Amino acid sequence: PKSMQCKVILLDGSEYTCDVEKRSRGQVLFDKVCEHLNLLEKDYFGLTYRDAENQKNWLDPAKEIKKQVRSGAWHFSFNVKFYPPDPAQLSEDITRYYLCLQLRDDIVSGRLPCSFVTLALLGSYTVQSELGDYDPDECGSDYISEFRFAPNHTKELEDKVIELHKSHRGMTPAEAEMHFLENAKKLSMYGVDLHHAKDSEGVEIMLGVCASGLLIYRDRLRINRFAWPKVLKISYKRNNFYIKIRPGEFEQFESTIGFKLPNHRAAKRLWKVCVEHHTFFRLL
Ligand SMILES: CC1(C)CN(c2ncccc2F)C[C@@H]1O
Repeated sequence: PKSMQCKVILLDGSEYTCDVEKRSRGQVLFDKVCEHLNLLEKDYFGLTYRDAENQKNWLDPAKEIKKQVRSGAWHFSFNVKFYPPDPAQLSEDITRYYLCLQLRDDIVSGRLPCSFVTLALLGSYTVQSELGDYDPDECGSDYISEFRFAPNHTKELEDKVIELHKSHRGMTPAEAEMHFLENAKKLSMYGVDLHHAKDSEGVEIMLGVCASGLLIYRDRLRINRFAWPKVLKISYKRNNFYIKIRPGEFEQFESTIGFKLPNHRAAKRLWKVCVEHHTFFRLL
């Protein structure tokens, strides 16, 4: 029974290696990674892989791995797929811990924009969880942490992390991680998956997929929002993605809204993540 070597980048930046039978479904690999991580609340998470042009796709746990990675290497990342709108309602601390690791990379990568003060507050809770109580011995007036906190580190930001870290004396790691999450969950781009597109007039927009629905960011005009319960059908055709905005009160007809994506694969990818979010965030 022939087995393929899998390499998975974990949210701590380390590499997990395992083997699965070459005809394995994505769930087989995901179960092995989640067991390695002691993760029970697995529904929020998934595996990604970089495609024949370094774009990230979700590995579908119900489909053969080989029919997804196709000609590419069996190399994956472990990631949050569905960002819980209220992380305090997760059953296990270790789930919150992995969500913190994902958010820390969302912040350093700049996918999750963050004010100076929130960068320093989030950083202060991470230091508290990892190192425990502030120690002056591990920090002179010239201290720079090993912790990556932000897309662009400054001495001012390092100083503000230390100032806030001093305020958290006696805080336990689960407690610090919950405070991290209480702040992060409020950020306007928390759990927003952004996709480049054009409106029906060729004007560049971003479409954001998240728990609360689909976001249109036209930038120069406004930000339109479609709560999932106002969305009846999602579809793609060629390079186009369409959303049927259910007819409101006393309106005769449903309404359909169309977008142009970079290529057909980018339309299919946006359709699949919307369908998955619609399903997941209907069951809350
Ligand atoms: C500053 C934003 C929130 C908006 N945005 C846009 N990018 C290109 C075209 C149009 C846009 F709206 C990037 C980011 O998501």
